[PDB]
Amino acid sequence: MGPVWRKHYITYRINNYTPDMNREDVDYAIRKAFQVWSNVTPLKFSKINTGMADILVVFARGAHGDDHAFDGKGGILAHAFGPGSGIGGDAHFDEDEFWTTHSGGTNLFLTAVHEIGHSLGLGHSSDPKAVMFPTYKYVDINTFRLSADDIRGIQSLYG
Ligand SMILES: NC(=O)[C@H](CCC(=O)O)NC(=O)[C@H](CCC(=O)O)NC(=O)CCc1ccc(-c2cc(-c3ccccc3)cs2)cc1
Ligand SMILES: [Ca+2]
Ligand SMILES: [Ca+2]
Ligand SMILES: [Ca+2]
Ligand SMILES: [Zn+2]
Ligand SMILES: [Zn+2]
Repeated sequence: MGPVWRKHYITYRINNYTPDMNREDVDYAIRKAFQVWSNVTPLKFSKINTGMADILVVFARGAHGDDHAFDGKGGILAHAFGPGSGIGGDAHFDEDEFWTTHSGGTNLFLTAVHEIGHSLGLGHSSDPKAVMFPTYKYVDINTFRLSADDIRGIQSLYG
């Protein structure tokens, strides 16, 4: 078992916005991604603009201040740290990707669901049906559902 948040009220802050999308769409993608996970756990997520935000959402490129540099367009899309203080919980998105609300470029919502999974303490799944599976694939956002493996995973951490 990986680290878990020791509380059920979790704050996030969007540190900065990708120029790829309009700010409202980024807000929406991230809010919906958190909702995916709160729907199956006791966790609640609230957005703040400063202070002790647990999960900082960041768009950055290349070497961006942690020991996990990005790689330009393609390859690594994003990464996140497991629960913990400071950088713990933070989710970083490679600005060298083209972030979208849709199937073109890289879908932000789907990517954030995966990354928030990490921010909550989940590792990768070997189940190709699970959002925690290591590789990106676009699926109809309107019919997207957490797999039973994802639900198993997150419910093993929070109840
Ligand atoms: N390897 C790839 O296919 C793509 C893009 C390829 C390219 O442009 O270079 N890159 C990535 O996949 C990199 C891997 C980097 C590496 O280890 O090499 N992954 C990462 O950057 C991790 C981030 C991440 C992982 C998974 C997803 C998605 C899962 C689903 C889904 C929905 C329902 C059921 C099952 C799955 C929809 S989307 C989104 C974001
Ligand atoms: Ca943090
Ligand atoms: Ca990349
Ligand atoms: Ca970009
Ligand atoms: Zn990073
Ligand atoms: Zn991952």
